[PDB]
Amino acid sequence: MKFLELNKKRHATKHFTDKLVDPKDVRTAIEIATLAPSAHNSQPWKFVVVREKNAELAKLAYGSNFEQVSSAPVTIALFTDTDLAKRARKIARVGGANNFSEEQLQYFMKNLPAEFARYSEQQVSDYLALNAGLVAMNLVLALTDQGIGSNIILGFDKSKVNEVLEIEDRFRPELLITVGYTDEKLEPSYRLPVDEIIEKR
Amino acid sequence: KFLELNKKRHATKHFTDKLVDPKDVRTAIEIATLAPSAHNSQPWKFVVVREKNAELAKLAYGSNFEQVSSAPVTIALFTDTDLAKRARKIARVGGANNFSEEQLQYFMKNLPAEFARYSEQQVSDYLALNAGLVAMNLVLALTDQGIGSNIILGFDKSKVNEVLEIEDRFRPELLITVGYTDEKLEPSYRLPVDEIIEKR
Ligand SMILES: Cc1cc2nc3c(=O)[nH]c(=O)nc-3n(C[C@H](O)[C@H](O)[C@H](O)COP(=O)(O)O)c2cc1C
Ligand SMILES: Cc1cc2nc3c(=O)[nH]c(=O)nc-3n(C[C@H](O)[C@H](O)[C@H](O)COP(=O)(O)O)c2cc1C
Repeated sequence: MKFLELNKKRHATKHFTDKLVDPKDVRTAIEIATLAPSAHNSQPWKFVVVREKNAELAKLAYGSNFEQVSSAPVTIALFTDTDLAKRARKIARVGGANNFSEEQLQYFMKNLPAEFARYSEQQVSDYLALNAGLVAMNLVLALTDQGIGSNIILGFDKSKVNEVLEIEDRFRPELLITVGYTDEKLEPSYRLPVDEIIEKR
Repeated sequence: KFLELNKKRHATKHFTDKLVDPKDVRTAIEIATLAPSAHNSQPWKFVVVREKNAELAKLAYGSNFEQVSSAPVTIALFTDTDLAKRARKIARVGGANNFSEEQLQYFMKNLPAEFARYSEQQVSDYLALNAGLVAMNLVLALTDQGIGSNIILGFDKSKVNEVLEIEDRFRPELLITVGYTDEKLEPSYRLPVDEIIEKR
């Protein structure tokens, strides 16, 4: 019904008008987006709202991503926390006894980190990438709900992003999300027929 | 009213006996896959488990065992580890009816070439992220239909293909239990927004 309607108006936006994007709207969209579930409720994410370093950042984008990042009034660099033990502890420290029982606090302070310590490098890397996908989706929908266009960009030079945006190396860049109002009518892109991608077991 | 939809999505762990209509599951999946994906590669497979649940449940760790046993449906979400094959599938199925000359060549030639250059980790991260995008959309789609869900990462990935009889080309990403909920759930904790935002 109404969620279908939201989805039909989300498009990959590549050309933006000059209309200003209100930081109150960006903050709201991000606050809705983080209601997203995450494995362990680890919420291992950091949103870097770029309004000043856009031209610099754009030099890291490949092909036509260069023009998208240069023009977009806002780009949100989505980072994930590669120190999953510190991320669990952060949740315990910030939430505290006002949000958590003693059992829950021990879990985030000690149990969970002990679990994370036994993850392979691929397990960690997949975990962060997956949780970034969950929240990135919620974010673009939240923007769309406010009438704001966006595009998720993976074609950029991840190795320079921390340096350019002055973010601790503990955080790795996952995605750039350009944010702005759209200067062109767009058509829905192709999706496989649903019965093509469903299996019954 | 997206804020409101989000506020009614919860991690649901105990379900009522109300049946889950296969039509609703199909519809939620159809909406979910409106999700964007990198390159529009849409590298997903949704395995709707209605008959093999008890056996699937043995692969799920700790408290997840009971969720997978109890849920009237679990959707096992797989990604396509053969991305060149996925690109060419899109081109085959979509065809001339959906794609221009240039678009067809992009999916049959250019895209598989790009995929060939990715490291093993890059490929793993690509499938994981795309799974997260669509899993989020599925879970909201279900919510919008009054249906509860929980995403489960705590399961034995090495045995899911054998148990569910799914070709090894596809790798299990997540189990998503689906059913109507039997308890008042309160929202779980989220960090204050100004704690997860930097300005640059
Ligand atoms: C990727 C992911 C993996 C999850 N894995 C499990 C799990 O294995 N066992 C479980 O009981 N819940 C699992 N969940 C549920 C989370 O604990 C839950 O979504 C989180 O605590 C946030 O609370 P909320 O969903 O009510 O907002 C998982 C959720 C996500 C998104
Ligand atoms: C994970 C992901 C990565 C993407 N990377 C790029 C990119 O590198 N460059 C670009 O121009 N668009 C990028 N996009 C846009 C995709 O091409 C687009 O989302 C996809 O074709 C689906 O189209 P739609 O969102 O309009 O439905 C990306 C989208 C996703 C979700």
